[PDB]
Amino acid sequence: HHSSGLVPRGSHMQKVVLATGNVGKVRELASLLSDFGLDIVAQTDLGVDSAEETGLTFIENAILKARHAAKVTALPAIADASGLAVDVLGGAPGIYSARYSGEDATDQKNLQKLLETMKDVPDDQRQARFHCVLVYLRHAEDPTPLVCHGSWPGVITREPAGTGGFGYDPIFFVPSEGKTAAELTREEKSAISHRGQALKLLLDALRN
Amino acid sequence: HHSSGLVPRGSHMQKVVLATGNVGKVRELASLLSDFGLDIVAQTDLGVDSAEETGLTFIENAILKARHAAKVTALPAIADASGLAVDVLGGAPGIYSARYSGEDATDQKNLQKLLETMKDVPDDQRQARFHCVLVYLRHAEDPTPLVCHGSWPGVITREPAGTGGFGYDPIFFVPSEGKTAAELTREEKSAISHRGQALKLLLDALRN
Ligand SMILES: O=c1[nH]cnc2c1ncn2[C@@H]1O[C@H](COP(=O)(O)O)[C@@H](O)[C@H]1O
Ligand SMILES: O=c1[nH]cnc2c1ncn2[C@@H]1O[C@H](COP(=O)(O)O)[C@@H](O)[C@H]1O
Repeated sequence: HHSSGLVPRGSHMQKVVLATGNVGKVRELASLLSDFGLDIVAQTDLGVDSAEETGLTFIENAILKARHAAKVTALPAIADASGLAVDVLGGAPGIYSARYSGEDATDQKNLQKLLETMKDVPDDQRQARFHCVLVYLRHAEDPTPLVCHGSWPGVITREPAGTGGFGYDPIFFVPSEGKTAAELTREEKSAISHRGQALKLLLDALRN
Repeated sequence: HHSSGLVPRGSHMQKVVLATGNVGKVRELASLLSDFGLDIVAQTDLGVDSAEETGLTFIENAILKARHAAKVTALPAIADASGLAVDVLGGAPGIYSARYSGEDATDQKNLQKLLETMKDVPDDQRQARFHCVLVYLRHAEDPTPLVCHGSWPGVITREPAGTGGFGYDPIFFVPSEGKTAAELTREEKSAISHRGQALKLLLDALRN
C-alpha cells in the first residue's frame, strides 16, 4: 500500500529534499505536500551538487538523483526524471531528451534533430509519450522507494507550432486538444501532462 | 496505460527471455503469459550468464537483470527481484536478503542472523514486508519498462515455526493467517504472497 516514513505522524513537519534547484518545481511541490506535513527544500539550498545521470531509464535516473540528494543531506528525498519517448525510435530521445543533439544542445536544436530523424516516418507511425517519473526515497539505501510514473501520449508533428512551454512541446501534437503542447496554455498543459499525472499519483499515494 | 511491444498483435507468439534459469519460475510464468501470446524462455537456455546485482533497490536489480538478458539475447526480457524489508532496520536485509549472513549464506543462517539482529526489538515494532518487483523491458535500452511491485506485510517472530517454503518464511508471521509463511501450504502462500501480487499486477497490466 506503501510503507512508513513518507509522511510525519504527525504534528511536526518532515523535511524532504527535492533533487533539483529549480525554484518553480520546488514551489509547486512544496505547496502540494505542505498539507501532508512535508517541508520540501531544494537540494541546492543544502549544498547538493548535480548527480551524474548514468541510468538507462527514467526510473533509474530518478532514483539515482534522489539517492545522491538523500546521501549528502541525510534527509528523505524526492526526484523526478522526464523526457520524450518515440515509439518508432524505440523510445528515443528517451533519457537523452535534454542532450539529444549533443554538447551545446538547446530545445530548438533538440526538436529540429527529432524532425530530421523522423522525416521519413509515415504519418500514422509518429506516436510518442512524454514521461515523468517521480520517486520518493526514505534514505539513501531505502530498497523500496515509492515510484510514481505519469505519461502523456501524442504524435510528433512535421513542423513546429506554438511558443508556450519548453523542450519538444512545439512538435508534440495532442489529438484530444487539436493542438501541440506549446499551443496549450500553462494551465491547460498542467491539467493533462505527464508531470500533472505523476503529481496526482504521488499526492494520491500519500493518502495512501 | 503502457506502451506497445509487450504483447504480439497478434496470431504469432513473441519470445521473451525470463532473467532466471529457475525452471519453476519459468513454468509458472510461461503458463500464465502463454495466453497473451508470449513464448517465455529461461535466459539459461539462451546461454545467458548471471548478471551482477549492483543496484541498491529491488527495482534497480530487476531492471539490471532484465537489461542484461535482453542485451545478450536481443529479445524483450522479464526479470524479478525479491527480498524481505524490515521497518526497524531501515528496510534490511533488503537487497542483501539472499546473502544476508555473507559468503556461504544459507536460508537458515540468514534467518538466524535476522533473529539475532532483531532480538531487542519490542514486540510491536517487528513489522516487515516481502517485496517482489517484476519488470518487463522491450529491449536493452528501453527507457520505460513496465514495473509491477507486489508486497506482503507480516511480522518477524522470535523463533522459527514451520518447514514449508524457503528463505525467511519460518520467521515471517502473517497475522491475517495466524501462522508463519512456512506454516502455509504452497497454494495458501501463493494466493497471498508478494510474488502472487506482482504476477496479478503483471497479468492485469498486460490487459492493459
Ligand atoms: O513538458 C515537457 N515538454 C517538453 N519537453 C519535456 C517536458 N518534460 C521533459 N521534457 C524533455 O525532457 C528533458 C527532461 O529533462 P528535465 O526537464 O531536466 O527533467 C527536458 O530537457 C526536455 O528535453
Ligand atoms: O517467498 C519468500 N520467502 C522467503 N524469503 C524470500 C521469498 N522471496 C524472496 N525471499 C528472500 O529474498 C531473496 C531473494 O532472492 P531471489 O529468490 O534470488 O529472488 C531470497 O534468497 C530470500 O532470501
